[PDB]
Amino acid sequence: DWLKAFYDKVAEKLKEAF
Repeated sequence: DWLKAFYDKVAEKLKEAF
């Protein structure tokens, strides 16, 4: 579940970025 966690966490950082 930590991975489902790194997934949304990756789209969040990339969301702010661009």
